[PDB]
Amino acid sequence: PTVVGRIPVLDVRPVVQRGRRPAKAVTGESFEVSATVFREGHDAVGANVVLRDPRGRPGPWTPMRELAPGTDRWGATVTAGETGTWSYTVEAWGDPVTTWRHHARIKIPAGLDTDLVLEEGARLYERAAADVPGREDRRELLAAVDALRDESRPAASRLAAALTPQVDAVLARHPLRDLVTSSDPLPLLVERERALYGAWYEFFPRSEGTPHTPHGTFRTAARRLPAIAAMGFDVVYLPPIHPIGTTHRKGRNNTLSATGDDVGVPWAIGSPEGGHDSIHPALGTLDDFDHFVTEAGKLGLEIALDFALQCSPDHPWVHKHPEWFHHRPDGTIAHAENPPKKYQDIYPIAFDADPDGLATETVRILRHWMDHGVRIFRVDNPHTKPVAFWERVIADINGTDPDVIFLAEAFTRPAMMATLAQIGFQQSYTYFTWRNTKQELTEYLTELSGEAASYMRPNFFANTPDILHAYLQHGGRPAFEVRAVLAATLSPTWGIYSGYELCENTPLREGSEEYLDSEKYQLKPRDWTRAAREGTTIAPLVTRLNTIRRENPALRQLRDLHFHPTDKEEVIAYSKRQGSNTVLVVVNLDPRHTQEATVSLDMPQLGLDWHESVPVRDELTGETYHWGRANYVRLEPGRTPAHVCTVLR
Amino acid sequence: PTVVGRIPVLDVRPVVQRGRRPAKAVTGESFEVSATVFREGHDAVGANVVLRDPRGRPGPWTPMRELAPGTDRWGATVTAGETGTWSYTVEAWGDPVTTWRHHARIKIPAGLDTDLVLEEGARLYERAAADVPGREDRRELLAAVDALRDESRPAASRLAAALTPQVDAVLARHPLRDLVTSSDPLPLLVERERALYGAWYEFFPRSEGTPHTPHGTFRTAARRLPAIAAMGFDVVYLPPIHPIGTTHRKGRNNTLSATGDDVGVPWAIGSPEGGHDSIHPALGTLDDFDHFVTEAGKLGLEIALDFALQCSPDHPWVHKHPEWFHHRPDGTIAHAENPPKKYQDIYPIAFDADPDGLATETVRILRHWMDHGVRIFRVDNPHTKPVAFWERVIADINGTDPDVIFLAEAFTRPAMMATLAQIGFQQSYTYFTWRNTKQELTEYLTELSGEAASYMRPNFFANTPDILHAYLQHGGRPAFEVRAVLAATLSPTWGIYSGYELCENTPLREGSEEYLDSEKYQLKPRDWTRAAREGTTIAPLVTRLNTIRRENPALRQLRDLHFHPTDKEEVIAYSKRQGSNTVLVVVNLDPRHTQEATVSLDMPQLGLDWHESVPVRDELTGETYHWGRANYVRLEPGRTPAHVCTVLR
Repeated sequence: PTVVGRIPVLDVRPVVQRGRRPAKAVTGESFEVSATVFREGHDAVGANVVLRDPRGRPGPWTPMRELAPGTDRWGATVTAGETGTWSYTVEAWGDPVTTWRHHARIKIPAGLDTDLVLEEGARLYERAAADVPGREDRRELLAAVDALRDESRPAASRLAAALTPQVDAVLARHPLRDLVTSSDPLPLLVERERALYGAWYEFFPRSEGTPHTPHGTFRTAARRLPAIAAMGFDVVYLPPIHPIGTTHRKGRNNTLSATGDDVGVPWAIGSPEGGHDSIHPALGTLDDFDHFVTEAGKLGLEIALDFALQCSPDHPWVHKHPEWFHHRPDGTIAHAENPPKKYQDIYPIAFDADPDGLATETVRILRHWMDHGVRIFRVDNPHTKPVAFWERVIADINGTDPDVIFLAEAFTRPAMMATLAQIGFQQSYTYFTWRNTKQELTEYLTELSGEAASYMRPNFFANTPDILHAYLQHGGRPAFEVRAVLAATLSPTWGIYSGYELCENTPLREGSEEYLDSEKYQLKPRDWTRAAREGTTIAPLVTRLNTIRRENPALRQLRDLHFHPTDKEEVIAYSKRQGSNTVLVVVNLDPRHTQEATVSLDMPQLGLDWHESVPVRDELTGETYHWGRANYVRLEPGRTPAHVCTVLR
Repeated sequence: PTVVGRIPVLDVRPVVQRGRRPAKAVTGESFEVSATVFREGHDAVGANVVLRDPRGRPGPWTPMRELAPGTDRWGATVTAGETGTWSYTVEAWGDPVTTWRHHARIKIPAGLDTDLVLEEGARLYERAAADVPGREDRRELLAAVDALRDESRPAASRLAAALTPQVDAVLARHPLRDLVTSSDPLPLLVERERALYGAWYEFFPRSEGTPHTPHGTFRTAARRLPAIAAMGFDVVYLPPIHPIGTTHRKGRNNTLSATGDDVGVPWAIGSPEGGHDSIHPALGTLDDFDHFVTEAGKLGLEIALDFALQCSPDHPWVHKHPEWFHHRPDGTIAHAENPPKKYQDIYPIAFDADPDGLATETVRILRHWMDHGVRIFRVDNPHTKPVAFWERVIADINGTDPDVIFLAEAFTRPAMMATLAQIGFQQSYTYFTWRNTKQELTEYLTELSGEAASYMRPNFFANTPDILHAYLQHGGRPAFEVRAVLAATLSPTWGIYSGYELCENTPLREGSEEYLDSEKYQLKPRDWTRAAREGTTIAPLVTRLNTIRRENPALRQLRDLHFHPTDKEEVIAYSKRQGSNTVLVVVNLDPRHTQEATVSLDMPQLGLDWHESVPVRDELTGETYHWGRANYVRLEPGRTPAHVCTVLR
């Protein structure tokens, strides 16, 4: 057997790990399948994509087109249905009708062998007709055959009868395909909508307490849920909810030794009170947690628990499973580190003495929280644990519960970041917070919306407890507005960490990305009521963004994104589409100075003629404009961070 | 089982068709094997390449290095031995020694945990020592262990004893490797030197006749062999040597109807006299051909026969195997075409009615010429025959005779050109003739010497019977000198078609690449003796180029090539290396005007310091220069096309 088939179909994409790992989609997501298709000689080829579902049932007729002239690269758009494991094949084939028509249009006017050319056409159309199930379509083709063969008629007349619009339509739907050749199938894993699309809100339940009991409980924390739901969010991500170690506990502002009342860092998991399958006693009981998860669900909120596979020194695993840790010659365990950061309060896991025990217990823990309604895990620093470990755990969990979503917090180099997504992480944290200029944002989102979208789903958190970017520190509120618009419009999954809305932007010190008085190390009560009444929260903007997302399908996808040029380096413009919905965004990335610019829309890239002028609505203000090829904008920081416009129907 | 192993080793290159087709080399050729290697956490990785021969025997220790910082991309150079099918794997591993040294150099001066760190080092070195086969090496490592453990000595002293040059050498050769992880093996087809390296000369034996018998024979044609051997060539490529059709035979200058004496085109193969397994009666007998091949071999010349799988209308196959042709409804066979060119004299083969008969006969024909000493086939327009057909034929022939070299004359689009090489063609014709500017030559050769070199071996013919480029037409002799230098120095395989040496450059007309009075359609006698005495041949330059190639290993390889900048767009500079041989070439691409320029050598890329000034010899003149970072050159067309310099050891 040969490696190339009769009609070459080569390098089918998307492909992940040479076919050893599946490409990704979610339900209702469209993406391009592509291949290099051609044949020997000078005749025309055709190609089509065959998408097969988990039952192996083929999709609709999906013809491909050459994507650029001379390139022999073909593509078609396909759309994922129900969740599960699918496959896709490209079929390539001789297109003798297109070939014949090409010669016929040339020879018949030149009067070359007209009877022979016309008879040749008749026999192709007869073969094409024999495959057509429709009776009207069959008769339409046979009718042309007869006219092709009517030797009493002028040549160019007989030919014209084979080139009519209705003949074209029949053939476009049921083409005569020569020498049909198929690629080997490639895998597609289709997961639920939330893996790609959703708004995330992170908060610390302990911070939402009372004057009498400052340490919040699940029952007091649950009072925050209506506000979070009302801001249009779908997921609440909680930092670790287990007991917290006392040994080497950190105090306020990441000080080394905690004093009497210091609450420590939730990530320092474990004490005599319990480990990863337990609730911090001050947060309440597992019953109180069930209440929190129930009350969340009623507001349309899914809970995402933090999974940090690491231990305080007081975690029971330290004595129960010592071989889960690396011990130095004096018996001690070196605390975890992400240099120059030290985590004195935290021991890292060692995976090579008992990989099976670690995997077994990890999946037990996860299934415990799953049995209490947690269907999303935010995995803490996964890149300090083995890659194959995550592959095994994820495959084990999704094997029984394929709805479970894992989010990889891997702020690391691209290789590890890529590979983590490729081995099964449904979502990835990204370089977003460090992409702030027009060039940075344009380069990075081009990358994320390109080939990487076949394996990675990005979660654009505008801030985290560990990341307060300089842009925000120096920018103030108009900077918080800008980043919110960007996150919410550039990725179908975005998020904020509580405090962002109040524009908390005081760092630990100049040149740090740590917050001052970080909530990681202390209870951090907020006067949410006062902020609202005084308008010192960008909560309404956030709410408006999530509403716009919920009303505009273009914003619930990743791959369709185009950047439109402007005459200002501070001003960035881009558009996203999904079916007939088109959103167009212009942002002033300067948080201190008004910027006026001329936005030059790639009209064809919106599906419009160059001269066309179609109306838009700015969804932030409800104000209408008529835009076209070249448009003036004037964006004043504080008044208008950006224009988030829909093209009107 | 997981797809990623304990230490991620991913995307091993070179790879061809995802591992379904082999990467290529020849005996003695070096190339880079690369992979993406990394691990979880912050500790060091190492990697190495394991090359295995046809018996499965491993090669020498081949440690890899990260190729660019932060990239996680590793590579090493490997070298092919004997011909056959080899395989290569990349091994990745934790490098705990490099990790430990890093921490030890920091902690020990800072006085952090010095006894613990030193004991940790001692235990790694003990494990490292236990793997070392050498006794002196083992003792060298145990010596360091003892020192590391000598608690009566200063900490930084104990450390230093483990960081000595001889300890390094032992560890570099026998590193302590943690958690060794291997990629799946990839295939390497190693073929003979001539598949990559060789000088080719094309001529028509019929043109070398006598005053009495103008139509040359193999016995008269053999008189040209000494002169071709003396020009330094290794291969003689003959156009088709079979009988030629009479029906629709072409006359002189590609006229439609041949008259009484017209000899026709060799590619119009077949008559009642014989087909592809026969000799044209005017060329002589199969015995006369054996004589030609014998006389060639004695001069160090291999014969490359044209294989053109196509027929004149008078070929026996036309009546013996009608199903090998497509017949129109009136029974006629459409003549072959490469539009706008028509080949009225030639019928194309149809492959879909009897693929097995065609394949069987093709390999029979090839084996017939092989039994007569032909071990190289120049395959005419392979891209108009099925890709899979060539794959099957090549795999069939190399299955029994792996020395047989196929050269693909595929002047087509890149997908087909690439695929042809990938399915087994040892050599490819290229776009060379259409790369004439510095940007064109630089872009194209960057491409050919890069990833394509894992599957394609280029044959740079400066001209062909079907290609007289405008550069040569308008350039005259100095243009012939330029293109000869470029071909001979940029590819390890190059060639010319007889007449090039005499600077024959009259086209059929303006804007044509056909020669006037093309030898394809007529006998074309040349006064070779007169040209030599009158100095109107560039034969001595050509001879000098092949001598330079034969004396400089750098010129017998492809992949090592670097382009050095110049301040003149007309002036191009590049360098090639192999072991300690370095050849440096500067060319004036302007065939009408003298060009002076400053050549700015990438000194490190030659393996030299920036300030260094190392001497050269221009092998075309024997003149010596001292070159360095910045060098003035002055190149006068007619006097000096180029500088072809060797760096003196």
